[PDB]
Amino acid sequence: LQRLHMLQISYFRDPYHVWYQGNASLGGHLTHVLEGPDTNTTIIQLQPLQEPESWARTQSGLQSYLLQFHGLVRLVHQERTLAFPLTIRCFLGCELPPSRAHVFFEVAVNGSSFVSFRPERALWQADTQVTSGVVTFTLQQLNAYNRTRYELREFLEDTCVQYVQKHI
Ligand SMILES: *[C@@H]1O[C@H](CO)[C@@H](O[C@@H]2O[C@H](CO)[C@@H](O)[C@H](O)[C@H]2NC(C)=O)[C@H](O)[C@H]1NC(C)=O
Ligand SMILES: *[C@@H]1O[C@H](CO[C@@H]2O[C@@H](C)[C@@H](O)[C@@H](O)[C@@H]2O)[C@@H](O)[C@H](O)[C@H]1NC(C)=O
Repeated sequence: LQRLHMLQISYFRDPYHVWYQGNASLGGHLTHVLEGPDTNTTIIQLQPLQEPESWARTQSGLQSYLLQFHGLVRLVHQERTLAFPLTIRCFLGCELPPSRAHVFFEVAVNGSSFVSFRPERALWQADTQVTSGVVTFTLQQLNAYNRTRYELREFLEDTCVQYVQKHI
């Protein structure tokens, strides 16, 4: 298939300080690397697939995503008390056959599947059998707002797909 996969590992020492490590692969080729603390994260395209204006917008959007991602983790901790240190893994992307696209967004915590995005209804589901205040609250937050439902679905089904179509 024609695919863009994105992987984000987030190392939280505490609610306020996170180290990001991640990357993206297009057609099985490493294309982007993400690394560093939340206050000065480095994001590069390894090959200049996007021109500067397009790349600047993409970088701005990624940074906005990280701000939202970190804000959500802080909120869950604030309301339900997370155990630190912890690592979060987000694995997401889109896959185009040789019109329709398969998209996915899976979240794991400390290496165990936690929640994932079901794009059919733009809803997050529990990926664990373990019941907890944390999973219920996180799902409630993720499912309460357009930004984490339909806006994320647009990113996967439109932004990601058009990126694969333009650059593969
Ligand atoms: C994620 O895993 C880390 C260990 O890698 C957990 O941290 C441990 O938490 C227990 C209980 O609070 C402490 O006794 C240990 O000292 C901690 N380890 C370290 C290295 O500090 C953390 O609680 C886990 N977080 C989850 C499961 O959400
Ligand atoms: C990212 O930032 C790291 C931390 O910055 C340091 O701490 C802050 C609080 C300020 O005192 C600042 O002046 C310090 O430099 C750096 O250690 C690291 O090198 C930075 N990464 C890059 C790529 O610049």
